[PDB]
Amino acid sequence: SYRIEQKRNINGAFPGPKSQALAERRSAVVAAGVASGVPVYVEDADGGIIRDVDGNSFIDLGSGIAVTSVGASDPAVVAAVQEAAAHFTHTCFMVTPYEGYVAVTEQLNRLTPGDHAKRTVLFNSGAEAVENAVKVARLATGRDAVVAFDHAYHGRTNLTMALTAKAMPYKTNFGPFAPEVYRMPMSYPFREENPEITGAEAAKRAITMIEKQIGGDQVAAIIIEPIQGEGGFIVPAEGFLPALSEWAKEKGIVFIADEVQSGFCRTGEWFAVDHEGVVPDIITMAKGIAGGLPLSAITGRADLLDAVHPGGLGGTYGGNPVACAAALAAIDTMEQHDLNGRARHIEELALGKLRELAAELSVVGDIRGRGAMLAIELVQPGSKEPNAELTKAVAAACLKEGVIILTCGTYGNVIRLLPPLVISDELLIDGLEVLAAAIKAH
Amino acid sequence: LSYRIEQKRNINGAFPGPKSQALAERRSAVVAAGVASGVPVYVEDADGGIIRDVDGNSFIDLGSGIAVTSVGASDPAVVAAVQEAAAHFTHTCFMVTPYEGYVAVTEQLNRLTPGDHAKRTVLFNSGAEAVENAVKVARLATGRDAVVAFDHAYHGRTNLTMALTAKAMPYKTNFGPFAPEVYRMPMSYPFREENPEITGAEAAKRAITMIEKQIGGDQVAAIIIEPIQGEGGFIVPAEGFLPALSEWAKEKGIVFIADEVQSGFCRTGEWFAVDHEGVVPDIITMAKGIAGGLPLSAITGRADLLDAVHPGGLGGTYGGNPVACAAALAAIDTMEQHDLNGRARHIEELALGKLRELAAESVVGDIRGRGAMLAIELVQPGSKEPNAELTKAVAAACLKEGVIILTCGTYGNVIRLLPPLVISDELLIDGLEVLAAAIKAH
Amino acid sequence: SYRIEQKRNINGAFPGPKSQALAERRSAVVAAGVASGVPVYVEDADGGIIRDVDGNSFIDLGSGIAVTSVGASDPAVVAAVQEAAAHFTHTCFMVTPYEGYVAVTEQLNRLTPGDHAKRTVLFNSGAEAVENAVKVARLATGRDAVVAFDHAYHGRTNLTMALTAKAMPYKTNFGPFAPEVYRMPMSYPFREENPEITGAEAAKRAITMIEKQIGGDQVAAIIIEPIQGEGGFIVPAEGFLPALSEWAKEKGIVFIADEVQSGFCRTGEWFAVDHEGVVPDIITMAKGIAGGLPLSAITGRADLLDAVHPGGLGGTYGGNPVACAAALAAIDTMEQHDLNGRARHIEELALGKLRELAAESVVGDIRGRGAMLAIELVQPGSKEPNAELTKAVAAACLKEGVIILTCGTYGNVIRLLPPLVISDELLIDGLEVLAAAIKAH
Amino acid sequence: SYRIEQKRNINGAFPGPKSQALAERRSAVVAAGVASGVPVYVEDADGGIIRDVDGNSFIDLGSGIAVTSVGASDPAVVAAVQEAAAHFTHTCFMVTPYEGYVAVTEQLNRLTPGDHAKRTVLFNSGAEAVENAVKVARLATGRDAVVAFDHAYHGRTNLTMALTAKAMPYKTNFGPFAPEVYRMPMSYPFREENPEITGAEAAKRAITMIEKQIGGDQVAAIIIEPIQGEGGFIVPAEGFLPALSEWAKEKGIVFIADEVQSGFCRTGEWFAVDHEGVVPDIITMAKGIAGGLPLSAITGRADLLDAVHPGGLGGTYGGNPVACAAALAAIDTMEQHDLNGRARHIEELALGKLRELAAELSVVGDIRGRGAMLAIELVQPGSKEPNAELTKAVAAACLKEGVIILTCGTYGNVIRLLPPLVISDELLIDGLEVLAAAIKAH
Ligand SMILES: Cc1ncc(COP(=O)(O)O)c(CNCCCC(=O)O)c1O
Ligand SMILES: Cc1ncc(COP(=O)(O)O)c(CNCCCC(=O)O)c1O
Ligand SMILES: Cc1ncc(COP(=O)(O)O)c(CNCCCC(=O)O)c1O
Ligand SMILES: Cc1ncc(COP(=O)(O)O)c(CNCCCC(=O)O)c1O
Repeated sequence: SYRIEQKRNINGAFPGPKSQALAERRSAVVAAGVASGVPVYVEDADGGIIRDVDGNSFIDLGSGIAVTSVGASDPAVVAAVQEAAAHFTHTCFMVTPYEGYVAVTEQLNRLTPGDHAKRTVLFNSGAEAVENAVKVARLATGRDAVVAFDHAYHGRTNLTMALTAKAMPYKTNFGPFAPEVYRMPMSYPFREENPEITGAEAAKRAITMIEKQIGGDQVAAIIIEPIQGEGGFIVPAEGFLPALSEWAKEKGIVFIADEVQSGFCRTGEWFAVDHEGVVPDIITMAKGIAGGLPLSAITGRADLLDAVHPGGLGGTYGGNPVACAAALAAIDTMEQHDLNGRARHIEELALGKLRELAAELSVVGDIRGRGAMLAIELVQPGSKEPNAELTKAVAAACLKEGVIILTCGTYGNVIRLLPPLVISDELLIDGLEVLAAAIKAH
Repeated sequence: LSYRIEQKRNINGAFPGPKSQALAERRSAVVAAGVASGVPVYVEDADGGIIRDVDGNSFIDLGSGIAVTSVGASDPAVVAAVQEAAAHFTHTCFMVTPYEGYVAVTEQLNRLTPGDHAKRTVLFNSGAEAVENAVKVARLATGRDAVVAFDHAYHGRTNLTMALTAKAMPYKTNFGPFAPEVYRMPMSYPFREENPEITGAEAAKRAITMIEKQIGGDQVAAIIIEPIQGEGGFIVPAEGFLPALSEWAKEKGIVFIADEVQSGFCRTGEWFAVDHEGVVPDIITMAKGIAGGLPLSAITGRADLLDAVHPGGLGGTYGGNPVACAAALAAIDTMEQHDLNGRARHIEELALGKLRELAAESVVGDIRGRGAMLAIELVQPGSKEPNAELTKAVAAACLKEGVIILTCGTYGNVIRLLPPLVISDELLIDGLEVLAAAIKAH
Repeated sequence: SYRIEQKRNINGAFPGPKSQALAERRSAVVAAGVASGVPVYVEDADGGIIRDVDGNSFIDLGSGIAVTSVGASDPAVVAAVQEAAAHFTHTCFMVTPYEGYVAVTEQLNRLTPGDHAKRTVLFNSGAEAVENAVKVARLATGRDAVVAFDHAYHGRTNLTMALTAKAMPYKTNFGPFAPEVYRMPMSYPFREENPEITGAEAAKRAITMIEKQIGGDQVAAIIIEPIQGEGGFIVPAEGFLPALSEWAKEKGIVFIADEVQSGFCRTGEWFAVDHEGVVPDIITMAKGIAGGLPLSAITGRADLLDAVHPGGLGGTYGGNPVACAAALAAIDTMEQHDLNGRARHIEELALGKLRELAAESVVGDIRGRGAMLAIELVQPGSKEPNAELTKAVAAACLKEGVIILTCGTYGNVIRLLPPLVISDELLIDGLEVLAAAIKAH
Repeated sequence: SYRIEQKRNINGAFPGPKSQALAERRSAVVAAGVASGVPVYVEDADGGIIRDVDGNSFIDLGSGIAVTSVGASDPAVVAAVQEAAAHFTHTCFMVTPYEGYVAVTEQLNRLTPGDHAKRTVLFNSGAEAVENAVKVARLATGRDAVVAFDHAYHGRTNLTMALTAKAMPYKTNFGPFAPEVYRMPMSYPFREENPEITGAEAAKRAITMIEKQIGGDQVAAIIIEPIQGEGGFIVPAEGFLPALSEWAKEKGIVFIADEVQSGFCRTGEWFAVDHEGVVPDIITMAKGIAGGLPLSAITGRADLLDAVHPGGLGGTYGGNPVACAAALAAIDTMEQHDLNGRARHIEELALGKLRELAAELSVVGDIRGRGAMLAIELVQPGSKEPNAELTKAVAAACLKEGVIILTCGTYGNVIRLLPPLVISDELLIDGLEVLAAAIKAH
């Protein structure tokens, strides 16, 4: 049940007048480099629709980059936010604490993998979350080196840039970068030089390399996205993540899962690591956690997090009470409406339609992902060379028909589906039809 | 002015009370041990100058959440704005689907920041993110590496902002290695100058010569400084220091970044602390007071600098959140409607009055600050040696009597007044009387 | 013509009494970690022999890690050192200059590849040379990032550690390391996941990765050893180096060849890059340059090196006059006795005997050029490394009076680095002892 | 007794024809930037004379930057070199060891301060020596941070550049620099803002700053030149070095004395630390050690040096046998001819003549140093402002008269006397007369 009509509806040309008016204002005051993928301006976002200031209704297949999984306007979240704001907007937990912070931490304790003793701290952005996971790994182990992987993306602060693989646009001319970061090869099945390589073997490759080029006893943390997001929704071969987890335990290395994009029901489980039952030492979270309000978290082993001295982790806004109210509601919606189930159902629908399309075409290199985090990697016809041209084209074509869809990938050639998990089957099918049509058209 | 909850100090028996204790018990099972709070009671409502706890106790708020809730923790305008905006959409990610709130906030910041030259703005979530982004811009725009920060500086808890921060405990210990090419230079700190007669101009020459000999002016991307150093101890530089650095920075092509995260938005009696001396920074970093408690931060700077950054080079997921933007517009509106600059100047007069009366009745080393950002540096009796022990004592004493007051300083010996600017004279005086009684008592 | 008898001769058990005496003195005063691969102490080294203080004569198949290519006692070098020392040991070129420095510089200008304008600066160690190449790349280009490769070795200073791939023993617990260094995959034919990969394709793999993870216009320098030494005498597939060179030129990136181990006739050409006619923008040199005296150098494009401001490059000892005399003599000997030719002849002999051994399995790969050759040892019937056999063989060779070195990322490569003045007779004797040792284990 | 006539003799204009011929050759093949302070080319250097290729004889007041303390042509060194080279030029100690290495190490053990267990490793340059001291400190303590001082100079590798204070010409455009290096204030009496500050107080200032900005238990090493060379022959106030030493011991920090310039009799004692009886944990050496041949060393506590794993420290050329023969001879000459005594005698003569000059003038700011490591800091007439102009002038004037003298200093305004210790009284006086005349002339 929704608030605004859940149907795709484009009334004439866009951007419309009111959108154009805003663009004009924008170019006088916002930095030129801050671009938007979409030229229309939101007035309402709800269920699977973005409606613009000129009354056009677009299908939302990005959920704000995997943020509004509960929908951009979940009545529970809205209510929670409205009520909390009326009491106090901020007191800074480090100064005067409040129940919202604790309550959220209780939930994250419960929902994260593993049954061992865990603790949590809250911050605002995903970047902050990763920054804090690495601080904890470094302090708790007494070691320096952090290993990240090819195709990794972890943020836009200096260290998270360091941890991020792709240079354009995230890194160029923003260094020098935080030291003692090392990059290791990823399990990326579709582009392995030896297509027969298994996950275990891909892990052994990374491990040998870490051991020869750093030494296991020198590494503070291994940080990896269980499904790499911006890198192109790369899902590692079965057996890779457990092999890294087991080795990390053996060498005393903190294993950090970055579940900022993949966390909170997005993949059909509470966390992407749950597909393989990997139990990380620390997990970084943001995006979906608070239904669009700015909140992020790390939850990890009590012995690691409790090692940090008093006042060593924190920030001003972190664990904001309005954001916390949002999160508690958001999580509540995830449970009440079985969004894990909704995500699994989306996978079935969408992989269905996408595989039908593969069977007609050839420009479709690889279809992959889990739950509501799915992707199609587009290639040059008859080879494996990347096709970023087609990818830009298809996004634009979708936008023209009233479907907002995101792209990604190291080679710029991956279309990603990140619908809100509360999307209706009707809308999702409509979106997929538009997408399918667009690919065939170019 | 008019408030929602009774604006009187009122402590009903022992605290923490039962409901606060119940929350502390829940907390210790789920929140990291290191995340400590200065205050053992839990907020239910925060409004005007009162923090009221879950057990009905009403404390005087002399910290405004570390200079965040300048408009008050429950300004009706902010609340209304938040409530309305949340019902439309919580988040779409400005980099994907843009929205008026972002543009409007940017319009305001353009207008209110110093200088009449072309300026642009980008929005993020935390102060740390802001500083991170100011430095990215300086580095990209100038093509240089080095960034100079000062003794007693504080800029944040990400790896780079830790690098920029001077004090190691608790902000840095065991969290490195730190981002490279950061250099530290001496501050104008009148009360502790080895030559008490040194002028601001001379203090600037000292820094400048040192920068030139140890880096070289043409190698420095940015000089970053807090016009009044916050966590360092509300250190106000001698008159003539800031303009000398500004002038030299212009001469050498160095971006001059004013970190106005704590001092910005009326806190000091002007819109920005740099306005006291008419310094016009090349970039200014903002957060805290900007959005009346909601999580928002910003950089506003020369258009030619900010527009230099390539498309998609600056950003983030949550940044410039629409609910936070609504809050900011309302917060700024309240600052104008109720002349909080004026209120801040009036607070300066009242508080510096009472504090100087106390000095006249010796443990009071130095009284300093501007507006609603004031401090008393406490020393050992009859000398200049720091007195952290008395400082902790006084803060505890004040808490006991129902006044929440913050401390800071490189040497742990500074009591800081950061009341909300909407505080009543009656409450402020009560608070200052309690503070003055506490100092005399220990 | 040699000075000491060029025959292998072990008189009983070693270390002998005089060597033992020195070991005892050593353990009181030299840091415990500073270990030597050989337990006997030199008194004379000449041609292909190391003779110890107890009169034992070992075959020298390491030349001091590719340093004494002209021999550890070339009469020309000796004479030149002796004469130059009697005039002055040092004045510091940056203060009072001297002909020796200029002369050496003239030679390096001539002997290095390319006909473009080149300039040179002199230092002491290979690490210093690499450090200074990178300084020049960084200043000249105005960029930060430097790319090195898997299996690289470039030195023991903080930055050259940073550039070096292998952590044990060169890096462990010595960081944090100098920033903006990126590591890229090497062309290592024997261990490519796709055995059919060509040099051109290996280059494209590296180039795409550099471009995606740094950006070509952000890279100050690409630094590579034409034949990777400590990494295991890895020779890249044909077409790899020229591809990197061409791309570097396209993107304005300084291409640094590290010819510290491979330079000066060691591979059969003046420089290892000459095999493929690659012309580097800067080349780093040490080791063989001065017949054992401490000297190192960078020689590169005049426009790059002249970009550096006055007094930006230097050091105290650098371009020491005694070392310079030694270098002029050493280079002279390389020409007069055609050591390039001697090196090529050594390749023929040694690859011959090594391939015979492969016939009759533990021999994974035989590779190298000139007097820089290697055999990579593997577990019987697979490609798994065999460091155990490698240590064993080295020890077995030592026992029989042959000093031979090991190397490799996986600790499983026997390397031949004989002095280029070695006699066929001695070399064959050494190779027979080596072959015997491999068969024995 | 000497080999070439020990008298100043300039025969007409220079550079002469043969020198000019070499300059012409040079400019085609040596990098432009590699400049020499002297335009004539050496043929022989012996005792206190540099004789050029055109037969001119200059007084040598630099000893090759404090290298040829025994003279540039000590017969013992020459003989030793000649004999050693005939046996073998190099075998690489890590491969095939040799007596020369061990013997040198035996000497350095004996001559360095302290009676505790010590060990030594040998390298080639001073930079390499400092690099290795820091490796050891880091590996042995398991900590990262290294503190160096204002006016410090330690070398031209990336890390030793990091450690070095002055940017022109040593650092400009050569970064980014090795991380975790922190800079602390030096005891520099002549330019202290409080002229009455004691060495103990200067130490406390550094220590409090290290403690507040890094934390003692985070610092691997404190590295300092007992007399700062390139920084301007700055001699710290009495009590500074022992204070740092005592504190380092308390906090488990390796105290590294960089005696590369000041070591081996240069200051009138075997090492400059011997003036105050400071016993360093490691000491770095080069220059004088081997009478002009390239050799350098670290000698320090056995427990520190032996902590390094097998093969962790080394290099190809390091501890070269010809250089070792030179060293054993050089050290032997230092003892046989009591160069400590000669240095002390030089101090008396030179400080005498320099103080006479001070009494006539005013442009002489400060006279300082010990032994044969002495300096005069030149200032603007009647003030303390630096006088680099006069300093360059005086060096050129001295050169014109046939006296080669060096300059240095953070501010470019210090004349330094680094004569070889085997210089005759007659020659030294002649040189000082020329210098005194030059200062009076400009
Ligand atoms: C996997 C993963 N980790 C961290 C982040 C960073 O989170 P925040 O932007 O700081 O909240 C992300 C973000 N991904 C979306 C890309 C946004 C952008 O700015 O381009 C992530 O996926
Ligand atoms: C001057 C100044 N700059 C940056 C910050 C960082 O802002 P955020 O806390 O990341 O939003 C601050 C903040 N100061 C409050 C100290 C925070 C703490 O963790 O103790 C600042 O003052
Ligand atoms: C290729 C290459 N580059 C630099 C070096 C360093 O030379 P120096 O030892 O600094 O003079 C080297 C050195 N190779 C020998 C390494 C042995 C060791 O363990 O030090 C090199 O090969
Ligand atoms: C005090 C001190 N420590 C180290 C060095 C470096 O020695 P090397 O030059 O690398 O052997 C020095 C060197 N000082 C001479 C400066 C000459 C120059 O490079 O400009 C030193 O004084």
